[PDB]
Amino acid sequence: GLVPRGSHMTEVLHIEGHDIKVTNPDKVLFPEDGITKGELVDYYRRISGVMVPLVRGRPMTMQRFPDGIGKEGFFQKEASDYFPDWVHRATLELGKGGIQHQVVCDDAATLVYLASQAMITPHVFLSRIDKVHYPDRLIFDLDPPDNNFETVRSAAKTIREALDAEGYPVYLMTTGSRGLHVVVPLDRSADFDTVRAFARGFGEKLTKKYPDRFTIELSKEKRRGRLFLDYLRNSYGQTGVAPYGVRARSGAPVATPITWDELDDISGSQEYNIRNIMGRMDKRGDAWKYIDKDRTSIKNL
Ligand code: NA
Repeated sequence: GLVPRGSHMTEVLHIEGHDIKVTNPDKVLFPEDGITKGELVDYYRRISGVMVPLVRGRPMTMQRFPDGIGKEGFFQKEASDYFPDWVHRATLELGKGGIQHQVVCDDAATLVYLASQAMITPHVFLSRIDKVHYPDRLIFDLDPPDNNFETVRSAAKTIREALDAEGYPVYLMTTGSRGLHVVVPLDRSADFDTVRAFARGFGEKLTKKYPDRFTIELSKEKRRGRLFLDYLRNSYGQTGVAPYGVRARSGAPVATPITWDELDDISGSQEYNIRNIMGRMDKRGDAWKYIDKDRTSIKNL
Protein backbone atom coordinates (compact mmCIF):
# COMPACT_ATOMS: atom_id res chain seq x y z
CA GLY A 1 0.00 0.00 0.00
CA LEU A 2 3.04 2.17 -0.80
CA VAL A 3 4.24 4.15 -3.79
CA PRO A 4 7.95 4.08 -2.82
CA ARG A 5 9.50 7.41 -3.73
CA GLY A 6 12.70 7.38 -1.70
CA SER A 7 11.12 8.85 1.42
CA HIS A 8 12.68 8.20 4.90
CA MET A 9 10.45 6.34 7.38
CA THR A 10 9.78 9.77 8.90
CA GLU A 11 10.37 13.03 6.91
CA VAL A 12 10.63 16.18 8.98
CA LEU A 13 9.42 19.37 7.30
CA HIS A 14 10.46 22.71 8.76
CA ILE A 15 7.60 25.21 8.32
CA GLU A 16 7.59 28.61 10.03
CA GLY A 17 10.02 27.30 12.69
CA HIS A 18 8.06 24.13 13.51
CA ASP A 19 9.39 20.61 12.86
CA ILE A 20 6.55 18.57 11.42
CA LYS A 21 7.17 14.81 11.24
CA VAL A 22 5.51 12.99 8.36
CA THR A 23 5.66 9.23 9.24
CA ASN A 24 5.37 6.68 6.38
CA PRO A 25 5.09 9.41 3.67
CA ASP A 26 4.91 6.83 0.83
CA LYS A 27 1.66 5.27 2.18
CA VAL A 28 -0.99 5.51 -0.51
CA LEU A 29 -4.14 7.49 0.52
CA PHE A 30 -5.85 7.43 -2.96
CA PRO A 31 -5.57 3.84 -4.19
CA GLU A 32 -6.62 4.44 -7.80
CA ASP A 33 -4.20 7.35 -8.12
CA GLY A 34 -1.04 6.31 -6.14
CA ILE A 35 -1.33 9.62 -4.27
CA THR A 36 0.62 9.15 -1.06
CA LYS A 37 0.45 10.82 2.38
CA GLY A 38 3.57 12.83 1.49
CA GLU A 39 2.08 14.00 -1.83
CA LEU A 40 -1.09 15.19 0.07
CA VAL A 41 1.03 17.08 2.64
CA ASP A 42 3.07 18.62 -0.24
CA TYR A 43 -0.16 19.72 -1.94
CA TYR A 44 -1.29 21.49 1.28
CA ARG A 45 2.19 23.01 1.72
CA ARG A 46 2.28 24.69 -1.75
CA ILE A 47 -1.39 25.65 -1.67
CA SER A 48 -1.01 27.20 1.82
CA GLY A 49 -0.22 30.79 0.45
CA VAL A 50 -3.73 30.99 -1.02
CA MET A 51 -5.64 28.73 1.35
CA VAL A 52 -4.47 30.05 4.79
CA PRO A 53 -6.16 33.50 4.31
CA LEU A 54 -9.42 31.71 3.48
CA VAL A 55 -9.47 29.37 6.54
CA ARG A 56 -7.73 31.52 9.23
CA GLY A 57 -9.87 32.19 12.26
CA ARG A 58 -12.44 29.48 11.39
CA PRO A 59 -13.30 26.58 13.70
CA MET A 60 -12.34 23.58 11.51
CA THR A 61 -13.81 20.06 11.49
CA MET A 62 -11.37 17.40 10.19
CA GLN A 63 -12.27 14.47 7.97
CA ARG A 64 -9.36 12.10 8.56
CA PHE A 65 -8.46 8.96 6.65
CA PRO A 66 -5.44 7.25 8.33
CA ASP A 67 -5.83 4.27 5.91
CA GLY A 68 -6.79 6.24 2.77
CA ILE A 69 -10.13 6.85 1.07
CA GLY A 70 -10.73 3.18 0.20
CA LYS A 71 -11.19 2.51 3.98
CA GLU A 72 -13.29 4.03 6.69
CA GLY A 73 -12.33 7.59 7.79
CA PHE A 74 -13.93 9.83 10.40
CA PHE A 75 -15.16 13.35 11.20
CA GLN A 76 -13.43 15.00 14.16
CA LYS A 77 -14.51 18.24 15.80
CA GLU A 78 -12.73 17.92 19.19
CA ALA A 79 -9.03 18.75 18.60
CA SER A 80 -6.65 15.89 19.41
CA ASP A 81 -4.96 16.17 22.86
CA TYR A 82 -1.69 15.34 21.04
CA PHE A 83 -1.80 18.25 18.54
CA PRO A 84 1.09 20.65 19.46
CA ASP A 85 0.12 23.71 21.44
CA TRP A 86 0.94 26.00 18.49
CA VAL A 87 -2.10 24.52 16.63
CA HIS A 88 -4.74 27.05 17.73
CA ARG A 89 -7.97 25.79 19.33
CA ALA A 90 -11.29 27.62 19.52
CA THR A 91 -13.37 27.18 22.68
CA LEU A 92 -17.02 26.72 21.73
CA GLU A 93 -20.11 26.42 23.94
CA LEU A 94 -22.29 23.50 22.82
CA GLY A 95 -26.12 24.24 22.83
CA LYS A 96 -26.21 20.90 24.67
CA GLY A 97 -24.30 22.42 27.59
CA GLY A 98 -20.52 22.20 28.06
CA ILE A 99 -17.66 23.13 25.73
CA GLN A 100 -15.90 21.86 22.60
CA HIS A 101 -12.34 22.74 21.50
CA GLN A 102 -12.03 22.80 17.64
CA VAL A 103 -8.86 23.38 15.62
CA VAL A 104 -8.44 26.77 13.97
CA CYS A 105 -6.04 26.67 11.06
CA ASP A 106 -4.27 29.99 11.38
CA ASP A 107 -1.10 29.39 9.39
CA ALA A 108 0.74 27.17 6.91
CA ALA A 109 2.47 25.09 9.64
CA THR A 110 -0.92 24.16 11.07
CA LEU A 111 -2.36 23.30 7.66
CA VAL A 112 0.65 21.07 6.80
CA TYR A 113 0.63 19.42 10.27
CA LEU A 114 -3.15 18.54 9.93
CA ALA A 115 -2.43 16.98 6.47
CA SER A 116 0.43 14.92 8.12
CA GLN A 117 -2.23 13.73 10.62
CA ALA A 118 -4.24 12.30 7.63
CA MET A 119 -6.74 15.15 7.39
CA ILE A 120 -7.96 14.92 3.77
CA THR A 121 -10.89 17.39 3.88
CA PRO A 122 -11.22 20.45 6.12
CA HIS A 123 -14.67 21.76 6.83
CA VAL A 124 -14.88 25.29 8.25
CA PHE A 125 -17.45 27.62 9.84
CA LEU A 126 -18.85 30.55 7.84
CA SER A 127 -17.63 32.78 10.72
CA ARG A 128 -14.37 33.44 12.56
CA ILE A 129 -13.81 32.79 16.28
CA ASP A 130 -13.38 36.46 17.33
CA LYS A 131 -17.03 37.09 16.38
CA VAL A 132 -18.30 33.50 16.03
CA HIS A 133 -22.08 34.29 15.55
CA TYR A 134 -21.40 36.95 12.85
CA PRO A 135 -20.55 35.35 9.48
CA ASP A 136 -18.24 36.83 6.86
CA ARG A 137 -19.69 34.42 4.21
CA LEU A 138 -23.26 33.81 2.97
CA ILE A 139 -23.37 30.43 1.16
CA PHE A 140 -25.89 28.92 -1.22
CA ASP A 141 -24.90 25.25 -1.46
CA LEU A 142 -26.02 23.85 -4.81
CA ASP A 143 -26.17 20.20 -5.75
CA PRO A 144 -27.88 18.88 -8.87
CA PRO A 145 -30.85 16.47 -8.18
CA ASP A 146 -29.93 14.67 -11.45
CA ASN A 147 -26.15 14.49 -10.90
CA ASN A 148 -25.62 16.55 -14.08
CA PHE A 149 -23.20 19.47 -13.76
CA GLU A 150 -25.06 21.67 -16.27
CA THR A 151 -28.02 21.63 -13.84
CA VAL A 152 -26.02 23.22 -11.04
CA ARG A 153 -24.04 25.43 -13.46
CA SER A 154 -27.23 27.03 -14.89
CA ALA A 155 -28.73 27.45 -11.37
CA ALA A 156 -25.49 29.08 -10.18
CA LYS A 157 -25.60 31.63 -13.07
CA THR A 158 -29.25 32.54 -12.45
CA ILE A 159 -28.69 32.90 -8.75
CA ARG A 160 -25.67 35.07 -9.39
CA GLU A 161 -27.64 37.34 -11.74
CA ALA A 162 -30.46 37.63 -9.11
CA LEU A 163 -27.97 38.64 -6.39
CA ASP A 164 -25.94 40.89 -8.80
CA ALA A 165 -29.30 42.62 -9.76
CA GLU A 166 -29.79 43.57 -6.05
CA GLY A 167 -26.29 45.10 -5.84
CA TYR A 168 -24.32 42.19 -4.17
CA PRO A 169 -20.76 40.93 -4.98
CA VAL A 170 -20.99 37.20 -5.90
CA TYR A 171 -18.20 34.64 -5.66
CA LEU A 172 -18.02 31.03 -6.64
CA MET A 173 -16.19 27.76 -5.91
CA THR A 174 -16.52 24.20 -6.88
CA THR A 175 -16.95 21.70 -4.02
CA GLY A 176 -14.74 19.02 -5.68
CA SER A 177 -17.72 16.59 -5.57
CA ARG A 178 -20.98 17.27 -7.40
CA GLY A 179 -21.80 20.89 -6.57
CA LEU A 180 -20.96 24.59 -6.38
CA HIS A 181 -21.14 27.12 -3.61
CA VAL A 182 -22.37 30.56 -4.51
CA VAL A 183 -20.90 32.88 -1.89
CA VAL A 184 -21.46 36.53 -0.83
CA PRO A 185 -18.72 37.92 1.43
CA LEU A 186 -20.10 39.78 4.46
CA ASP A 187 -18.82 42.51 6.80
CA ARG A 188 -19.88 40.68 9.96
CA SER A 189 -22.33 43.36 11.05
CA ALA A 190 -25.33 40.91 10.85
CA ASP A 191 -25.59 37.71 12.95
CA PHE A 192 -26.40 34.30 11.48
CA ASP A 193 -30.18 34.59 12.13
CA THR A 194 -30.33 37.81 10.07
CA VAL A 195 -28.17 36.39 7.21
CA ARG A 196 -30.11 33.12 7.15
CA ALA A 197 -33.51 34.91 7.08
CA PHE A 198 -32.21 36.86 4.08
CA ALA A 199 -30.98 33.69 2.37
CA ARG A 200 -34.28 31.85 2.89
CA GLY A 201 -36.38 34.85 1.76
CA PHE A 202 -34.14 35.23 -1.31
CA GLY A 203 -34.55 31.51 -2.12
CA GLU A 204 -38.27 31.88 -1.63
CA LYS A 205 -38.44 34.79 -4.14
CA LEU A 206 -36.29 32.91 -6.64
CA THR A 207 -38.53 29.83 -6.27
CA LYS A 208 -41.67 31.87 -6.92
CA LYS A 209 -40.01 33.32 -10.05
CA TYR A 210 -38.92 29.82 -11.31
CA PRO A 211 -41.34 27.44 -9.60
CA ASP A 212 -40.67 24.39 -11.90
CA ARG A 213 -36.90 24.81 -11.50
CA PHE A 214 -36.02 25.70 -7.86
CA THR A 215 -37.35 24.74 -4.45
CA ILE A 216 -36.72 25.49 -0.83
CA GLU A 217 -38.77 22.49 0.27
CA LEU A 218 -36.89 20.94 3.22
CA SER A 219 -38.26 17.49 2.49
CA LYS A 220 -36.50 15.70 -0.34
CA GLU A 221 -39.71 14.05 -1.70
CA LYS A 222 -41.59 17.40 -1.94
CA ARG A 223 -38.76 18.80 -4.13
CA ARG A 224 -39.87 16.65 -7.10
CA GLY A 225 -36.49 16.93 -8.86
CA ARG A 226 -36.27 20.74 -8.51
CA LEU A 227 -32.85 22.08 -7.39
CA PHE A 228 -32.81 22.93 -3.68
CA LEU A 229 -31.67 26.48 -2.94
CA ASP A 230 -29.87 25.23 0.13
CA TYR A 231 -29.44 28.18 2.59
CA LEU A 232 -28.92 25.84 5.60
CA ARG A 233 -25.06 26.29 5.94
CA ASN A 234 -25.88 29.86 7.17
CA SER A 235 -26.11 28.78 10.85
CA TYR A 236 -23.84 28.80 13.81
CA GLY A 237 -21.95 25.52 13.97
CA GLN A 238 -22.51 24.59 10.30
CA THR A 239 -19.51 23.91 8.08
CA GLY A 240 -18.77 24.00 4.35
CA VAL A 241 -15.80 22.33 2.63
CA ALA A 242 -12.81 24.72 2.89
CA PRO A 243 -11.67 26.58 -0.27
CA TYR A 244 -8.70 24.53 -1.63
CA GLY A 245 -9.73 21.54 0.52
CA VAL A 246 -9.17 18.07 -0.98
CA ARG A 247 -12.20 15.72 -1.29
CA ALA A 248 -12.05 12.04 -0.32
CA ARG A 249 -12.80 10.90 -3.89
CA SER A 250 -10.68 9.18 -6.48
CA GLY A 251 -8.41 11.63 -8.28
CA ALA A 252 -8.08 13.83 -5.14
CA PRO A 253 -10.40 16.61 -6.50
CA VAL A 254 -10.11 20.07 -4.84
CA ALA A 255 -12.92 22.43 -3.83
CA THR A 256 -11.57 25.31 -5.93
CA PRO A 257 -12.43 29.04 -6.07
CA ILE A 258 -13.19 29.79 -9.76
CA THR A 259 -14.23 32.91 -11.72
CA TRP A 260 -17.72 33.11 -13.27
CA ASP A 261 -16.23 32.93 -16.81
CA GLU A 262 -14.13 29.92 -15.80
CA LEU A 263 -17.43 28.16 -14.83
CA ASP A 264 -18.10 27.78 -18.56
CA ASP A 265 -14.52 26.46 -19.26
CA ILE A 266 -14.86 23.53 -16.85
CA SER A 267 -16.71 20.21 -17.16
CA GLY A 268 -17.64 19.42 -13.60
CA SER A 269 -17.20 20.04 -9.88
CA GLN A 270 -14.08 17.77 -9.92
CA GLU A 271 -12.31 19.71 -12.69
CA TYR A 272 -9.29 20.53 -10.46
CA ASN A 273 -7.36 18.01 -8.36
CA ILE A 274 -4.07 17.98 -6.50
CA ARG A 275 -2.16 17.00 -9.67
CA ASN A 276 -3.55 19.53 -12.13
CA ILE A 277 -4.31 22.49 -9.85
CA MET A 278 -0.82 24.02 -9.93
CA GLY A 279 -1.11 24.57 -13.68
CA ARG A 280 -4.47 26.28 -13.00
CA MET A 281 -2.98 28.53 -10.30
CA ASP A 282 -0.03 29.51 -12.56
CA LYS A 283 -2.28 30.52 -15.39
CA ARG A 284 -5.25 32.04 -13.55
CA GLY A 285 -4.14 33.13 -10.04
CA ASP A 286 -6.36 32.89 -6.87
CA ALA A 287 -9.98 33.73 -7.88
CA TRP A 288 -10.65 34.72 -4.27
CA LYS A 289 -7.57 36.93 -3.76
CA TYR A 290 -9.86 39.99 -3.03
CA ILE A 291 -12.95 38.26 -1.70
CA ASP A 292 -12.70 40.04 1.70
CA LYS A 293 -12.30 43.52 0.06
CA ASP A 294 -15.82 43.03 -1.28
CA ARG A 295 -17.29 42.25 2.18
CA THR A 296 -20.77 43.80 2.31
CA SER A 297 -24.01 43.96 4.31
CA ILE A 298 -27.61 42.74 3.72
CA LYS A 299 -29.75 45.54 2.22
CA ASN A 300 -33.14 46.82 3.60
CA LEU A 301 -32.69 45.91 7.25
NA1 NA B 1 -23.96 32.76 6.93
